[PDB]
Amino acid sequence: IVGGYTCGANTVPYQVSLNSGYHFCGGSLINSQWVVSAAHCYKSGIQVRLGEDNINVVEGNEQFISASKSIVHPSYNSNTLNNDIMLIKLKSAASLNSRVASISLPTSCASAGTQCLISGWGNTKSSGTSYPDVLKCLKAPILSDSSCKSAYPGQITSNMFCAGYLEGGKDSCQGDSGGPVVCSGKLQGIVSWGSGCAQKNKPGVYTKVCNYVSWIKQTIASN
Ligand SMILES: O=C(C1CCN(c2ccncc2)CC1)N1CCN(S(=O)(=O)c2ccc3cc(Cl)ccc3c2)CC1
Ligand SMILES: [Ca+2]
Repeated sequence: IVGGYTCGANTVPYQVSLNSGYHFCGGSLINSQWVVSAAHCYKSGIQVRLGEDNINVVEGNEQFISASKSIVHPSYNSNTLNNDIMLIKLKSAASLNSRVASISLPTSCASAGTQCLISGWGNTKSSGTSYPDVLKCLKAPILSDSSCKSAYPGQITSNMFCAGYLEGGKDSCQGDSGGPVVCSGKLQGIVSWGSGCAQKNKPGVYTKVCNYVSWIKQTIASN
């Protein structure tokens, strides 16, 4: 997260760190056995790390659970990043408590102007490299589809939305991918992509989770 702030330990209890020997993507715990992340975060041998703050120190509230099954969206297109969503079933159920909790799926789509909380252990530099060991947070409003489509001509589909600042300075970044974009307690987006981090007029693009609730529910119910 660029231009964000330190969230604080376990203040984003649904945030998960997808680990394959190291943190590579974020995710959101949607229930005790399921994590939602970006399909572009797909990897084999994903160990889901819950209750994380400092990803390099065992602080005592972590739950490291290996994935049993990964389900990338049937229409995920790695070229356009359309349908950039993936479900990860945990081998064993996460013990949900105050530091590790699920985030609610949206009942409706969030709109432009909606303020959201984006979190991740991604790069904090817009021009440079610095990865935080502790979870970073960023408050960013969902931008209007017009601003989004104008920033990314012909690249924004109905399953995407821009969130952030057109002035740049604040944005998701590498390593934040798959992370949650929660607005008013509901997971409305998944850190999907951007042309860079915190670039002027190039807001981050997120997977519009509200378009996948049916798929998410149906998938979970049958796996
Ligand atoms: O521009 C890109 C891709 C982004 C996706 N992209 C297309 C191409 C055509 N249509 C849709 C998307 C192809 C190029 N990247 C540069 C930025 N990097 S990044 O700095 O690692 C990164 C990763 C995830 C991000 C997520 C957000 Cl929400 C904002 C910035 C982000 C920046 C990722 C690849
Ligand atoms: Ca830790």
